[PDB]
Amino acid sequence: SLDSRLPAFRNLSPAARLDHIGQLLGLSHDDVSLLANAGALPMDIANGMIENVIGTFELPYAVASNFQINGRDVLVPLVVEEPSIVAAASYMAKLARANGGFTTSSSAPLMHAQVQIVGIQDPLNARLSLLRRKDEIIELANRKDQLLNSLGGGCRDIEVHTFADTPRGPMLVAHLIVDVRDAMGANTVNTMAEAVAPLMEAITGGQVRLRILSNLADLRLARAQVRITPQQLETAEFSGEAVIEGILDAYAFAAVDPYRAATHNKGIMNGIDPLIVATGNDWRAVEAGAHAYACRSGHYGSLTTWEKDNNGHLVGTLEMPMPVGLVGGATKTHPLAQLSLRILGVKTAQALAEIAVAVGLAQNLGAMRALATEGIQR
Amino acid sequence: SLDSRLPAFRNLSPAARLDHIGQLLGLSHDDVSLLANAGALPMDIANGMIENVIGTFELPYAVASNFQINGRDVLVPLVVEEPSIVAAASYMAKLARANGGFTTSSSAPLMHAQVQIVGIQDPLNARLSLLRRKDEIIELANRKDQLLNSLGGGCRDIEVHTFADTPRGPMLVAHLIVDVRDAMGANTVNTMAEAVAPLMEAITGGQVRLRILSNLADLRLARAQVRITPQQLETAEFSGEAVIEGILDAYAFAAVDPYRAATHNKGIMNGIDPLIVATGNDWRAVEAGAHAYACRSGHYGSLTTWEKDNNGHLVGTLEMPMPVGLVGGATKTHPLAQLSLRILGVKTAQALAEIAVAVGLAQNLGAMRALATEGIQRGHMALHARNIAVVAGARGDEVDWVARQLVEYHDVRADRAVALL
Ligand SMILES: CC(C)(COP(=O)(O)OP(=O)(O)OC[C@H]1O[C@@H](n2cnc3c(N)ncnc32)[C@H](O)[C@@H]1OP(=O)(O)O)[C@@H](O)C(=O)NCCC(=O)NCCS
Ligand SMILES: NC(=O)c1ccc[n+]([C@@H]2O[C@H](COP(=O)([O-])OP(=O)(O)OC[C@H]3O[C@@H](n4cnc5c(N)ncnc54)[C@H](O)[C@@H]3O)[C@@H](O)[C@H]2O)c1
Ligand SMILES: C[C@@](O)(CCO)CC(=O)[O-]
Ligand SMILES: C[C@@](O)(CCO)CC(=O)[O-]
Repeated sequence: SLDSRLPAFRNLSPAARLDHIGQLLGLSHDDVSLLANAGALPMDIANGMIENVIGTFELPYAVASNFQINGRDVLVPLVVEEPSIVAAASYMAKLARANGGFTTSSSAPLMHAQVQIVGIQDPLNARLSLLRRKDEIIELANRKDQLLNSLGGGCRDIEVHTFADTPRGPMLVAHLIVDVRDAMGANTVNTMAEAVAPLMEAITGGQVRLRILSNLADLRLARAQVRITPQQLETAEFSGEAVIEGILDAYAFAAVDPYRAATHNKGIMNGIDPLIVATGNDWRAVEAGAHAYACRSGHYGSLTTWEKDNNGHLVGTLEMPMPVGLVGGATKTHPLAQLSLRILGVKTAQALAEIAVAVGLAQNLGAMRALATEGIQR
Repeated sequence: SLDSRLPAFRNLSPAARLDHIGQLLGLSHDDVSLLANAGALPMDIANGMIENVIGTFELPYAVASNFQINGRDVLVPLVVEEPSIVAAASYMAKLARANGGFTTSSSAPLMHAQVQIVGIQDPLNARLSLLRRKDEIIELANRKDQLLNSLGGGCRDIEVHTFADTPRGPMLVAHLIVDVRDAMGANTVNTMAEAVAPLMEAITGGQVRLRILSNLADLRLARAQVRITPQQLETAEFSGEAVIEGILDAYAFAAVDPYRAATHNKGIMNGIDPLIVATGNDWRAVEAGAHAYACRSGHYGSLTTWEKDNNGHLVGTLEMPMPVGLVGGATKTHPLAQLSLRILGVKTAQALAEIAVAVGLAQNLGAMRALATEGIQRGHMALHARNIAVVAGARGDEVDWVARQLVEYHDVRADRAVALL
């Protein structure tokens, strides 16, 4: 029943904003006081989180309004230093509301862990010997996380890739494919990969080197859609139809020119990374998966798509890797990460991922709209 | 001058760490007070930085030790949530010190402003019309920012690219090449792009669309070098020669497989982004420039290089775009961004950019050395043992006792903190 529209929110005091947020969600007094006074992350907690700590560092904590995800209103916390991001997110979310809001979907929460093996005289043969015994390897990985498996996750499969031409000789690389449920999953699959490497070595006869997740998490994709009508985009100087054509022009620019794509995709992360930070997740992992995926073709291109549908409406998509957690890393440890998660209402990590790509799509739309409607000076 | 070794820093309390830092830099009591107390970012400043603000959000603020840049010791502040990063960077700086530390340099701080032109049937011809009048275009860009020119910057050149066959028809893109001095550059070059847009329209007869910086800042490069000897890399299990070979195996793996390079480059930005955050700079811009640069060849690869020199020593490089500012929005506004700059001692944006690539190179070395020896999990999971305790159902204050036990048994897993609980 949540209403995320938040009229005049942009003009209230932070206290009145905090007040209003707590009314809508039924936030407890303990929850509200986490943001009412500075220092919600005690030094006892901060000193255990990273090394050589001498203090804490604040960034603003904001809430984007209007977002609606498969028909459900959602409030979006965001932590960033740069102006205009929150406004643009909120305004595009407001336009998206009229045409159904954002529509999202996602894959299962699957992470790859790589096991690199050098020194094999017959790596292509060894690959088949490895695959043939994958159940044994899968069983071995799952012994190290009885908890994960009890919750419906765990190692599901193995794939093997080979690299014949390398300055350091031929390389075999096994991928454990692991359902990590509500975790982002890095430590989980790293333990699994370290655990299975000796059996793998025994089968293939090489020497194991790296045992490590891949951040190109292309089995953990999240998807968002948005639709905008010409009427919604009409400005003083341009018809709504001309604005749509200009947005498509800017999109094709990003699609052919990496100099533009880098900036175009930067605007997307302007919307995603602040949500990642606000929920205590690793934003370097999200950035690396985002940009590596944008050039999987060998050409660094745009993560979003923008089209005109058969009705003349502007339709955008965002599909990308989105590894995030509700548990693990620092997401349980930072009190405000827990509060961010309560504000969002998410019950699985994949639901958080779908919100992330919705916000990234909205940020890109706001960026391109502003750039396309800016008249030429004279 | 300054000594960045910080003996026993890892085991001092945050307050005693801060006192030692204060002593070393001659910080004032007011300066030290900004980290000895919560809320250095006042709400009225936070509320004016971004929209819909309802509070602030803290991340830990740390200092990495041992770093040395071109013979000078430097203290490096870092803001991040993930354990092991700061320790690995300090460790690798420690090793680098024995062989001269990090050697760095950087190019002039040049950014591209893009001006996209559509609506012409002759973009190839129009490109030559622009190049013919480039001095008139550069001169008009430079009256728009006369202060910047007195500071030693400004528009130096233009280049012009064509994409004559795109789905939306032909398309011409002019790049202004702008020296932005000590700014990241976005607003400087964006203004200049707007200024030249009607003149380019008149020259080409097309319609200008986007006027915007590029974050693929490949004319704003920073460079770091490091050297490590085999004796420094020996462990009880492994010869230092074997570790160096294992590191080269790891590097060749990143060079051929994008599934590996993504993670490899991620480990570099574990080092760089927290320094960007600590100085109030835009970390999305640095990430976009970094990863897009890693694919410029048409294959997504490693930002660092690792080799064995003729003495058998491990030598590493990092050259990448590094657009950062000492001025510009959050950097002057956030009191702790100003303190970070004071701790760093940097006098130009390029000095800061060179520290960033030194840290990123050190970070990448730290991950690879762990990966090529005992595995990432041993040292990292030990420092992660409190989060594993909290996750497995501790929190409260039994966090210290089960995290202690997890580290004694060298088995930091949720399964183990559960059964210990
Ligand atoms: C984490 C790691 C530093 C543990 O150190 P170790 O192997 O047990 O070695 P040592 O205890 O001898 O420490 C050597 C140096 O590392 C640094 N260091 C190690 N642990 C540290 C800690 N808790 N805090 C601060 N600095 C630390 C120090 O500079 C130390 O020097 P010192 O002898 O003056 O104290 C090491 O395993 C590593 O570098 N792992 C890679 C971690 C990584 O890459 N993380 C990215 C995120 S996974
Ligand atoms: N290159 C990288 O991205 C990289 C590499 C190494 C480490 N890391 C770090 O790893 C950390 C995240 O690792 P993680 O996600 O495995 O967290 P974690 O290791 O802290 O916790 C994962 C464990 O939580 C348990 N768990 C409890 N409830 C669960 C639930 N509902 N769903 C799934 N698991 C549950 C599981 O037993 C799991 O093994 C981040 O701090 C990240 O920065 C990242
Ligand atoms: C405006 C933009 O550069 C974000 C600025 O931080 C994104 C874009 O150009 O698409
Ligand atoms: C350890 C690493 O994954 C960073 C962890 O955040 C980097 C790497 O694999 O090189």
